[PDB]
Amino acid sequence: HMFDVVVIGGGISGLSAAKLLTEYGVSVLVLEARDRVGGRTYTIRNEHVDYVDVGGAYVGPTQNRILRLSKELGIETYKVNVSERLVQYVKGKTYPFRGWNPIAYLDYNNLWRTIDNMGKEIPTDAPWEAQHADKWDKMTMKELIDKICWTKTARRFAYLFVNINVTSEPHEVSALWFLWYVKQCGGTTRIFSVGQERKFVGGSGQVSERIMDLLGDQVKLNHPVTHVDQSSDNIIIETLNHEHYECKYVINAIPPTLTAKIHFRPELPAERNQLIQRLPMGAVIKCMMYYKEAFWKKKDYCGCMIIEDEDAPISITLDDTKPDGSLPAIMGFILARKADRLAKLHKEIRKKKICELYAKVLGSQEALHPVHYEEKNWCEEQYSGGCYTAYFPPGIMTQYGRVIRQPVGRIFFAGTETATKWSGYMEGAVEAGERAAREVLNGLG
Ligand SMILES: *[C]C1=C([C])[C]=[C@@]23C(=[C]1)N([C][C]([O])[C]([O])[C]([O])[C]OP([O])(=O)OP([O])(=O)O[C][C]1O[C](N4[C]=NC5=C4N=[C]N=C5[N])[C]([O])[C]1[O])C1=NC(=O)[N]C(=O)C1=N2C3#C[C]N([C])[C][C][C]OC1=[C][C]=C(Cl)[C]=C1Cl
Repeated sequence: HMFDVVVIGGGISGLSAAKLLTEYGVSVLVLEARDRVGGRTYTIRNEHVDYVDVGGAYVGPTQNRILRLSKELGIETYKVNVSERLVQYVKGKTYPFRGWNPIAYLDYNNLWRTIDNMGKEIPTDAPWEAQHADKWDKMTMKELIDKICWTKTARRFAYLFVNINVTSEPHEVSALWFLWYVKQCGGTTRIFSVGQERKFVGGSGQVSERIMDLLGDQVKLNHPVTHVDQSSDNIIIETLNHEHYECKYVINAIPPTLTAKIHFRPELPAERNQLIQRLPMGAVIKCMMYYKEAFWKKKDYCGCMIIEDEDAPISITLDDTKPDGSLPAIMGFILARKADRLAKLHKEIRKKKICELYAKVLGSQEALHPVHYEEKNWCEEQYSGGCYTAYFPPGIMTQYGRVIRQPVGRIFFAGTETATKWSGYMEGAVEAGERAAREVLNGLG
């Protein structure tokens, strides 16, 4: 019942906070809505797959927080095999290699150059302060692309870059925000690696699980927080089943839209009440297709494909075979408006649709005979809102966004949507948690 801090939510962010706080001898309790920790990271384990991340999986270099943490937790990593030739799919046929129009590629990298130069103006700690904030916030990321790119290849190809990175549609997202977003990953280069990718040996879900190991029964599953009352020195916290917990500080560690569902006494300041209200989550279905053999490797196909076809389920693919070569698999995201559209469908109908995409992208009959299939659809995510992260619609960043990680009395704000480096990724979840934890620490001693 009685603790120094309560952490709302036990994804990587809430758990990171909790662990640091624990390192300093602070009494922490974690209330977590689900019957598992890990949130948007989730490793399904079953005899068909051994294990598989249906959520966040990939960590890059430069991402030292989650690397240091996982390493401490005793979790190894492995290099995602980007073995052979990448395949792009455009306008029916398919092309193997780099990106093939001159003037259009001169357009290509000019766009990524511009996006970065534009990045320079935007303070990562406060994008709302950018000299050109207003112009850029009013502006949709689609019009920006159009205003910059002279050709429709670049333009089209860019839309899909936006799709892949923020699971959303260009017309729906603030230019300011997107430009910030990329910048805060180290810019165009880093974010989307032409490209040392890694996954955790055994699942990214381990990061959370192992911290729950450290915390024991101070992590409470099936405890969705519904009220936070702050009005009297001791903070009373209520969960769905009308259990009560009291503590001296709170750390909100759940995404904006979800924070909005909690009842706050006193109310959150009007400004913030609006912000958290207006950042929608993105939309993805993550899909692992399993095959008896790694047939794509055999045709010198990497197994990673960038698909920019109108009516094709999957938009981007990666090989996902185990580090030793057992249980060959192809991981694909079906995302943004495609996710919304195909979410309706039965799992089995997606599986067939997907298989025949692969058949004709890979020109192989064996793509039609999967051995097993796993997917989580994150749109339909009650305790997540969606993946990978929250986006900013136009004008929102500057109307309310300033207040994005500011305390209210004794309530502090974590969650990857509040990081200033790799916001939206597992890395960002850590940065957030830890930052929030330290904030609480200063509010002590
Ligand atoms: C879902 C997802 C997917 C599908 C995918 C992915 C992802 C995801 N991602 C993202 C991540 O995951 C995120 O960011 C994170 O995780 C976040 O975290 P946090 O902050 O913590 O949050 P969460 O998890 O959610 O947690 C929370 C918690 O809480 C709870 N709750 C709620 N409510 C409540 C509660 N409690 C109490 N009470 C109440 N009230 C919940 O339940 C939870 O638990 C990712 N990430 C990373 O990092 N990585 C990755 O991968 C990922 N994934 C995405 C995608 C990405 N991309 C694409 C990029 C990368 C790259 O890729 C590539 C490259 C190259 C080529 Cl060629 C290809 C490709 Cl694909």
